[PDB]
Amino acid sequence: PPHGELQYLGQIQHILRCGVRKDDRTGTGTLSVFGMQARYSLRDEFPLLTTKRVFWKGVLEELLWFIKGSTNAKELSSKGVEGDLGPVYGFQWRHFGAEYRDMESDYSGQGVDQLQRVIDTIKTNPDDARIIMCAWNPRDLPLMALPPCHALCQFYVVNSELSCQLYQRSGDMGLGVPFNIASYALLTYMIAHITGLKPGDFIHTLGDAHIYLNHIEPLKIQLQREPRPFPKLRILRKVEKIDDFKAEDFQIEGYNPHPTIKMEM
Amino acid sequence: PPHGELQYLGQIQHILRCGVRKDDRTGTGTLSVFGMQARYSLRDEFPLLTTKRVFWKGVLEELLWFIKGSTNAKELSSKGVEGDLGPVYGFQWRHFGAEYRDMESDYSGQGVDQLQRVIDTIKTNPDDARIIMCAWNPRDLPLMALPPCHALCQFYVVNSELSCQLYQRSGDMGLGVPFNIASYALLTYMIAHITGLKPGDFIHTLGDAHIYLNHIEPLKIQLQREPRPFPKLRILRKVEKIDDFKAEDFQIEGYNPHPTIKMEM
Repeated sequence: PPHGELQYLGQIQHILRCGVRKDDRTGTGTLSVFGMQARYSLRDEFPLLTTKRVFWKGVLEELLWFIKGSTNAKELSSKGVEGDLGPVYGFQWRHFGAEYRDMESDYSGQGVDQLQRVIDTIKTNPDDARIIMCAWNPRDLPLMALPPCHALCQFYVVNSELSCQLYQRSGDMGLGVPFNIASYALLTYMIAHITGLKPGDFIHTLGDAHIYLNHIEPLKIQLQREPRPFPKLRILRKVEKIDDFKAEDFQIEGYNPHPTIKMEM
Repeated sequence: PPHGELQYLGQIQHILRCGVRKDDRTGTGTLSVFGMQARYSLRDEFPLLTTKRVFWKGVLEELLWFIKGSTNAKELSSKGVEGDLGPVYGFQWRHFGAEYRDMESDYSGQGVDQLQRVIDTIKTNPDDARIIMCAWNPRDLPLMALPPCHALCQFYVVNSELSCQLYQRSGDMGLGVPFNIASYALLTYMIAHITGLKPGDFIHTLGDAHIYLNHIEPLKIQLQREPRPFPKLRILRKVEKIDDFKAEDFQIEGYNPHPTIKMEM
């Protein structure tokens, strides 16, 4: 049974070999392929990539900040990772459809709590095919009426196992993708924990899968590296509500990665 | 270069072999797998499956009916495939967000024309990563505020080639999937024609990919059949607007399928 990380490495190689030159909205060049998918088991292991050191603390702290529904940058930097960030992902997760005012405003009971709704739906009908939440790039919101989402997460339950599929309309393969694999795998562990299920698979699906030109050389070196067995993720405490999770509740065990690779943002 | 239909057949086989028993909302049993993807080239061929005869006339007539924005069942049966169907896919495509009244009402300039917006976006910025349209199951609309979509189509342009990715949150592999491959591949040919591009790939991505229990025996027989080379699709007329297409503008050439397989709906 091959290491799950071989999928990521195969995809990078495929884009390098077969990808087409295409510019992003900033005009920076990429190599691009449309339509990709990879499946990472969450059963007794956690897919934090090992062919380079992934910044786990940032993954964990950022996700917890999303879950809080915060729109304050300072609330994130203080953890070690003015300040008003607008209706970012967290606000959309917990207060979907609410008119954003101030980051200091009170949004209690305003908008749709997509995150709690996913959890509530898992509890009331685990077979439901509508267990979905979506997020938008904030810049899209005033651009047009009813802009399309940037990403969606669909959840699925069978045999007491929770799976999650993340569809992103575009994915930065060098910098963004490894981080997001960890991030949504972590989210699935949290939701599984809350709903009394065990984690199953995390499936990552992309529209425009691209590599920035300045990431090509570092990525070619990363490809020469053999994956080490994935670590495990332990939740150290019995937790009842998703808002109750804290960074100290989580422990990554046996993470043995290759050295950090810097990719220019 | 293997026949594209081998993907569909491999997926069916995988679900039969590895799928888990799971009930649909009607309580009818299925075998289910979460997360699938397949890529069908549209370059000089058209993916109308050959291991069974697919009803091309129904695909073509239904799509044209969607494009019209019609909510009248009679307007479809009359082509050979009371009558008020509600805010079905066509209404959502052309009048997204508009309050549905009567199927005889006048919706001119009401709602967002998602379909024309996709076309307009392809023409104004083919690199845009937001070239997306979405559809909802009508039954979901009064269920909750802001229900998630049932399907989305993302388009992508590179080297003068148009590709389309259809993500459906669930897919009936026996009956629905072959029909939808033809349907969205056809939609991509139409949009490509309108925008002066050539068709590239159609990528079909599923959340809950399932086979109904009563389709298992027919599908096992279908698996014994070797695909014949895909047919071609010809557009017979230069057409300028998507609303101008008629069924007579299209010609399937060299379709040589195995016999019809009946699957109980």
